[PDB]
Amino acid sequence: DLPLDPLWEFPRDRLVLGKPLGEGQVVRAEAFGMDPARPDQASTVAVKMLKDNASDKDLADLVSEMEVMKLIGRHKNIINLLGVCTQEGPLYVIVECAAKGNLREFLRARRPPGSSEGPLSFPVLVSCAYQVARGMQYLESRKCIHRDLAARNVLVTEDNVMKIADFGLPVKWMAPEALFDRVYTHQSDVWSFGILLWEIFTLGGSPYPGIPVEELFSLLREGHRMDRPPHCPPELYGLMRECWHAAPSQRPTFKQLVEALDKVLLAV
Ligand SMILES: *CCC(=O)N[C@H]1CCOC[C@H]1Nc1ncc2cc(-c3c(Cl)c(OC)cc(OC)c3Cl)ccc2n1
Repeated sequence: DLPLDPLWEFPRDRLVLGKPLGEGQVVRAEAFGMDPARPDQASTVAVKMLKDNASDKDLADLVSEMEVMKLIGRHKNIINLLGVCTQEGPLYVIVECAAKGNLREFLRARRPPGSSEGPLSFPVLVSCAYQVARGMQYLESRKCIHRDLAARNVLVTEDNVMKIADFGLPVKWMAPEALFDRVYTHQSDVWSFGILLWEIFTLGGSPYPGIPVEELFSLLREGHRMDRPPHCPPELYGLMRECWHAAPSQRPTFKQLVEALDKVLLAV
């Protein structure tokens, strides 16, 4: 028995559920009048709900995620909360559905064969990174630490807009202070962003490729980092490397990443 939030409650009978998207449940669905300024207009959305096997605590976690998404509020470059169903029936949390899946798969699927030019230009790739940096700057301004930023946790819209996912609630993405000291800050997220930038300019590459998940720590400690990937401009590699300074205070801020990437896009 949960409160009725008049800012968020959406009628349970305007929500037509569809095929599962992922188990543990999340279900795609048609929503009628998610935009109250076109209230017969239908839209595809994603709906999180509990599986019948779920404890007192599993309900608490879905409640807190719904509550944190309300508090963080709306931005173009995150998965936005759209509505909830809390009354006389199971708890539904309704959010944006992105047609083209996660950014890792978007890029892999758009690999050209061998040495040929692929549909993803330098500016589109820099734009991807720009949009992720703007999303993270927003989440940081609302006191949200992601803790797991990676191309698999960014989703892509029908219009190729980047949307950070799973910010409500992977050693090769983690800052040294997060690996050894279990310390997560905004600057930890900046390390991860560096890794995500590498992923973008390798079109969805597996970071530290070859290198076993047990040799990494020693390579980082000795001051080793991934090499510049083929065809990546030095300006972009230098941003990755700045992200991978050992000292968190020497990494750029998301604000500075937004400015640097902005400068590159203006220069096209
Ligand atoms: C929209 C059509 C469709 O079915 N798209 C699929 C394409 C391939 O990838 C899976 C589907 N897309 C998609 N889009 C958005 C999703 C959002 C969530 C999600 C997130 Cl990211 C979230 O972040 C805080 C919170 C919640 O619920 C509280 C949810 Cl449901 C999950 C899956 C998504 N899949």
